[PDB]
Amino acid sequence: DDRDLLLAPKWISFLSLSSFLKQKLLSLLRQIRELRLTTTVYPPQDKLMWWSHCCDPEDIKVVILGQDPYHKGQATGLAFSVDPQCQVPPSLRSIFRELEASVPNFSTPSHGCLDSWARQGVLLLNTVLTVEKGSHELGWDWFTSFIISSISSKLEHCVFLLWGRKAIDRTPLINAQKHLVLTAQHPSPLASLGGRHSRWPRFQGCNHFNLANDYLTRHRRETVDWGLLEQ
DNA sequence: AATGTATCTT
DNA sequence: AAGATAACATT
Repeated sequence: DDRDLLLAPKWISFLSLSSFLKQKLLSLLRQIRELRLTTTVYPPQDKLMWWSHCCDPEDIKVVILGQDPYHKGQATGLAFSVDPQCQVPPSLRSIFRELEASVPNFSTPSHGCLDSWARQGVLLLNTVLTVEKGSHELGWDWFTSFIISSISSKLEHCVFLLWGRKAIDRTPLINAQKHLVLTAQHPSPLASLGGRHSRWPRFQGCNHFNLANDYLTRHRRETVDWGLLEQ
């Protein structure tokens, strides 16, 4: 039963996975369950497909693609988002800094819960959906690729924000003639250390948020109100 | 000043 | 698979 695939029903329908692939996903989830007896995996099993519960597949406006979940216990299942009682991590600080600098009426919030963006059509996905406490480069690759390939062919006029070189590698999956693809180095401060001589654009000054909104406005779609967050 | 978060090259 | 890099906001 599709209950074991942990995906929200709208997604289980949209993606329309084959029997073969449903068994490949079920085997991976059972492998992660086994791993949890030994080591600690983030996020918890229940919160793996959290991004699928917030965001409806047909409603997607922007696709933000990260590297992998946070590894200090703050991963929520929705990429780069933290719990409202939880302290905003460095990566999320950099995102809020670029929003402050670019978006006109934006003001950085006290809380880091991006649930509001998902309800607005922002898919916060990572290339790998799990992490060992304190890397799972494991076998998620195929599924996150399947999601991107599925969004790119089924939906029209979406924006794909790729951050870091693990995200950038997904570039050939997106149909450039149908959607907008914007690439930048990862928001993490460590991305300013490695890749100081990088040919890829720096996250600081990338202006992805306004650029995405201009594309949506141009294609007569509703914009993302980035500033619509707690406080 | 010390600390805690990728990218590239081998 | 793993080590050098010497960024930078926050503490």
